[PDB]
Amino acid sequence: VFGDDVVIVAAYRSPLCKAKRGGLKDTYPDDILAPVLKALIEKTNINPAEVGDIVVGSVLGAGSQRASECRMAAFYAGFPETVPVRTVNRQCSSGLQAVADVAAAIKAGFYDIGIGAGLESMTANPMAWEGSVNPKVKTMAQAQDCLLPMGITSENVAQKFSITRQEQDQAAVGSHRKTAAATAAGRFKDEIIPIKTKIVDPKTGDEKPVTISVDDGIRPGTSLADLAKLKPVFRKDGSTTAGTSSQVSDGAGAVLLMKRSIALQKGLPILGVFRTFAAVGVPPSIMGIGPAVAIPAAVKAAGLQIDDIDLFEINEAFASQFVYCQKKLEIDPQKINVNGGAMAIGHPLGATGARCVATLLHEMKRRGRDCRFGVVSMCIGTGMGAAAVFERGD
Amino acid sequence: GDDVVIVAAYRSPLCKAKRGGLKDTYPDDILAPVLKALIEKTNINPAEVGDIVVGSVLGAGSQRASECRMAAFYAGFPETVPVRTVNRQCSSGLQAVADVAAAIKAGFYDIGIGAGLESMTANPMAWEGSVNPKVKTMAQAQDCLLPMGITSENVAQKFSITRQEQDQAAVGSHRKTAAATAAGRFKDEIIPIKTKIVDPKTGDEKPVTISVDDGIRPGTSLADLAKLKPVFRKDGSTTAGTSSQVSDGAGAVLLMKRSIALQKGLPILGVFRTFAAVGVPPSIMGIGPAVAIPAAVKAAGLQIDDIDLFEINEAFASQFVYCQKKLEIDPQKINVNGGAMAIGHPLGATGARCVATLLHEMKRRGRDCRFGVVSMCIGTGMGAAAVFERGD
Repeated sequence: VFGDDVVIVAAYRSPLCKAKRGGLKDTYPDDILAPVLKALIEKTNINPAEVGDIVVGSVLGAGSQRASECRMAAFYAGFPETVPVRTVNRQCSSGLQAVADVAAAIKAGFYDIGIGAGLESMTANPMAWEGSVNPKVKTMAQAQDCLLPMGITSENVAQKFSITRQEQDQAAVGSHRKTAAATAAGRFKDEIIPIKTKIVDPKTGDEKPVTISVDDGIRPGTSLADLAKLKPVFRKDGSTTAGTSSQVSDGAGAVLLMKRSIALQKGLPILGVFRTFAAVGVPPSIMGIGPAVAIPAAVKAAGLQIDDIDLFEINEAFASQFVYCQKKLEIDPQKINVNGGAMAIGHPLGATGARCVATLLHEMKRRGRDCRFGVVSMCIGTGMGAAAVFERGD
Repeated sequence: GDDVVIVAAYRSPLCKAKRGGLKDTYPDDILAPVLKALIEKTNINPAEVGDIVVGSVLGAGSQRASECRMAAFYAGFPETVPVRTVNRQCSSGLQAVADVAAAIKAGFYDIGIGAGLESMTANPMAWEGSVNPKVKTMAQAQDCLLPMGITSENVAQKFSITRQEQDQAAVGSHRKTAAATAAGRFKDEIIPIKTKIVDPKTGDEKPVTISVDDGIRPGTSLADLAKLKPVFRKDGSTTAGTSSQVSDGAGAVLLMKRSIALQKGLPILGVFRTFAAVGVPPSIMGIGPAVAIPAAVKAAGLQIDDIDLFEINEAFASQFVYCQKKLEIDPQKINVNGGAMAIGHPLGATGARCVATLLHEMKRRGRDCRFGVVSMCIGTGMGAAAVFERGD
């Protein structure tokens, strides 16, 4: 416990909801994030003015608008005008990148307290390419591969590493199962911050107040034969379907970080300890192998071995990719996404990396002293991987 | 002790959006040559770079991050080198440089590139959907949505910056950028862009090499500027002539531990000391540097008088002049080769390209030019500033 260590004193998330049709479909992006930010301050009772930066991972839609929405969200959360905000984009990993950026800024002495967060409204912001494609793109295989549908990327991993259709459907079953179980056991209660918003009837245009407090994408009764009947989205002879892919979702996560010495001075319980972060490049055509490369790097940097990790949050972008990384790193599947994953809960692009920190840390805490090390990791569109090692708090 | 140093810093020429030299150049082709020049200069293996961090503001997020991955591939980086973007509005390019410095200091990696890119030709400023009615409940939130030009008028009125004072600053920026271009003071920092110009009417294509900033108008006079009308408020004093130009361009900086540069025998162009990003009132966002500069200077253990050269972005003459007066800086120390009123402000590129402009001018001025600052105001009410020390 060195005073300069970067510790987490709070980590929360919104419920994650189905894009377009889910509970947050009529909720402004700033209204998803603001309550989550505010909860960090409510939990620790720090003066919000003490926060050095609020860094928000976010992926879709126009950059300038989303950065403005983040500034407004902080104002709604009660932060004073003196506290600045920014966004970061490393695609699927943006929310975790934000946490890592705050950890780096603290270690570099830029400031002593910061917030790393993630936000996505896949309801509000489509994922389409704007304008024409540079003709030069096709002249470089790796550049062209960046334009591949993520789904095709899934199929590629499936074939190259022999991931059976059944293995894939299995993991989706295991996800829906574990997510429903966790929800019933109240394992998401501590990490979730309810969103007080509105639901609008499209036929009339009428608004009515609603409080979203639970993830709405889970399908408890999903059967291996329900999934068997699904047709491949990206190929005729493929093995990737809507049921073996993450769901499109809306949501937000946020993490409060500070020097250990500060948490001590303020007498704040430590939820977790940031240890290491890695972001590496891999081939765009099989971007799914991201964690297989990033996890070893972060673990190695943490002076650890893979077996030393007790809990993993490995994003479920595709079952194909999810299973491969498990097999490849030879990790006990009982240690991965113990409370379910994006196939069941959803993948609001920018929020995922931040919300997974909250999911990881709170679960590590519930498992007590013997759950000492955890990892958040994900594959990343255009061919990258990220991983962060976290240690138990107290 | 093992400082973060800069071993190379370059930029593209900056060109007028829509009508200028880069109008038919894709964003990845503006950035790629600048990234590549960092490697050509130092001859490092590109695989040694731990991250490429690109400030960029206006593109669709995911698309621009993909465009940056492609630019890096064009520039010869292998697939193992990762890329990402960052957005703090007008400060994004400098923020990217600070993120690399932070990452290196934190032990995340030993070498990285902080860059900035904007094609204001390709990417209009635009708001998607309706405005959260909640803004009507909180003046600061609503103020975030104010046109930047209105925040300019707010600064000019509150701090009594005269129309003449603003116009003169514009005249100076055109003369100083023209002089610097003619004297060869931009030659070291600029990487020419080999691209093409397309005739909108015929579709005829002509190959061109862009090598100079094309927004400059050396003959700009007070008389010319006094005839311009205010664009945001009929009785105001902010005009197109005293606002930054809308532009296309890129900047990129190669950073590493001092020990790694020494190991490689690479000459050090500059040393990163400190970075500050602070919040200010959104309605007068232009005051950003007046707050950020003292914070960065303080953090560096210096006083404002210790700083020899400043690159303070010319978002608007109003706030540019105000910041100079407020901080009590000799105007001869600020933007000595001119600034954005004359060569433009491609949003995300500015903070990165100003690092190149600053460091190359510090080098030229010799040993006595020891400390420099890059700083800018930031839309939605922020300021950022970094302190650099001269290299060798």
